[PDB]
Amino acid sequence: KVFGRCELAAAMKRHGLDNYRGYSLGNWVCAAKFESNFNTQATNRNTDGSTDYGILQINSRWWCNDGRTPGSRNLCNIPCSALLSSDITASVNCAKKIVSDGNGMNAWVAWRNRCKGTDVQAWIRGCRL
Ligand SMILES: [Cl-]
Ligand SMILES: [Cl-]
Ligand code: NA
Repeated sequence: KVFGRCELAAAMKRHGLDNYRGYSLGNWVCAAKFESNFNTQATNRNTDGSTDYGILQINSRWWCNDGRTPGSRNLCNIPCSALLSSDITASVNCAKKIVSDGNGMNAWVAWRNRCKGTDVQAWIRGCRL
């Protein structure tokens, strides 16, 4: 599923991401835009043989099991394919664990490089929340 900007903002707000660990909704929408272009089916292979999955590009070395990242952990306790669903519940629940692990949203390279320090509220402007 390819979300619209406001559709995703509303879905994320319902799942508890607005101000989760102090990150306003605009941060999460900005990260999803540049991580996956709002596409739940996005996958990208990393150099080290791990793969990033879904709308927030969650990495198989630490967070989900894809059966092909040797010596990886599965801290979110899910198969990585669950992160590609049109239902973002699995992605959001895993993201809450990642952002709580000490490094905040710096875990997402695109957030660090393209959202951090910008006017992220622009990403929810005009939406009905
Ligand atoms: Cl915001
Ligand atoms: Cl933080
Ligand atoms: Na894994």
